[PDB]
Amino acid sequence: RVHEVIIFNELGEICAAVHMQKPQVSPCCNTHCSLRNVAKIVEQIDRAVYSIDLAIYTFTSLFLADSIKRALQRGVIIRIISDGEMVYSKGSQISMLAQLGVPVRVPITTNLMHNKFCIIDGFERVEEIRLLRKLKFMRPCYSIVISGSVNWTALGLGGNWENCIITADDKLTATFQAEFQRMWRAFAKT
Amino acid sequence: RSKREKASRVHEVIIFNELGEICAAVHMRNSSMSPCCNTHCSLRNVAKIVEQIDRAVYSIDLAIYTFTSLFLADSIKRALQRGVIIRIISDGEMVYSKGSQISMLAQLGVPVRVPITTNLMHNKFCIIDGFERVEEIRLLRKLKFMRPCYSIVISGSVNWTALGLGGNWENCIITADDKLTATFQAEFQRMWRAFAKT
Ligand SMILES: [Zn+2]
Ligand SMILES: [Zn+2]
Repeated sequence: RVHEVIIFNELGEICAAVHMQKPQVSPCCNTHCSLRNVAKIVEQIDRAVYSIDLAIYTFTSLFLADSIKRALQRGVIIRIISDGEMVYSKGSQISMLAQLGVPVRVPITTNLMHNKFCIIDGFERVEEIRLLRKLKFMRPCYSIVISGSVNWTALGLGGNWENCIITADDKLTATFQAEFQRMWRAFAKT
Repeated sequence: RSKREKASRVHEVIIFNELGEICAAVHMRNSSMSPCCNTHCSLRNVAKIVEQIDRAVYSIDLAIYTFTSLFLADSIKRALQRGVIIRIISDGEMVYSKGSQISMLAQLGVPVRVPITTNLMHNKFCIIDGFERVEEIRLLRKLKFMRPCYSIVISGSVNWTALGLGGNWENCIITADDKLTATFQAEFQRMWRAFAKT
């Protein structure tokens, strides 16, 4: 199953001349290709069956916003937790997603919501959806978490030294999903 | 049963949140004469991080955006005194900040490298006794063996901040997972060679 660290660094665009539903990333020889890194994140979103719970500090990426928009159109249930200062700042894709009907919650606080992760089809959350829809069987799926230092922004995805882990590890995915459920109930609706 | 032993090694997510200090009074009462029942105890979270640093045998390679915590800096100094080789990669701007402990550690002889760019060095990971690094040290010291050790990586959104700059929602993973520790150690090695002193 999936289990790798995505590394962003200064070599991320040395293959720019080659690259010159998104992104569409033609093959290159650059191990550190930033476009490939973004594509790997999008691919996990493209694979979401039932739920995506996203806790993020800043989110401006068109490619990533588009992948979430497609998940909505497939019937995936999306919830977003963010920082109240950034959540509707200029360029925030969270504004756009809220307009489409995605629920958003933020803490009332002077501190920063800097806990950045996305849990796809978390077991606990898929089970909750199963109950709320009164179903007995679900289509096959498995939990995936994406988490690390990176924000879904121009600098985060196309400039900074950053990393994120993508993993199906049962213990990690379960812990992140649990903290999302806890934050969801504790935070303020927008 | 050897594999069970490996599986019992650290592999968990440390989460800081708004409940990190709800147990403050419990600790104070303890102190007047610590354990508490708070799952989210910020003091326990910090202890768990320092526990890994205190176990370092040979190397600590730290790639960090901002480092203002005195408590964590002291754990690094203790490791230095045990003979651990410490290296620091940081952000080119934040390394100049007043609260930064990097300057202090530099004065103790810790080498520091930063990128020469505008963009942020926004990694926040620490590799302890990384296989590729400990083997490098063995070879450089022309030794035929090393003491027992195993790799641990600490990484996430957590910055090593002074209490006065804390209270955020943040996480970090602490794991001995072979694939994860190897990948982080490899990027540290690469950045070390790529970057510049001061
Ligand atoms: Zn490329
Ligand atoms: Zn406590």
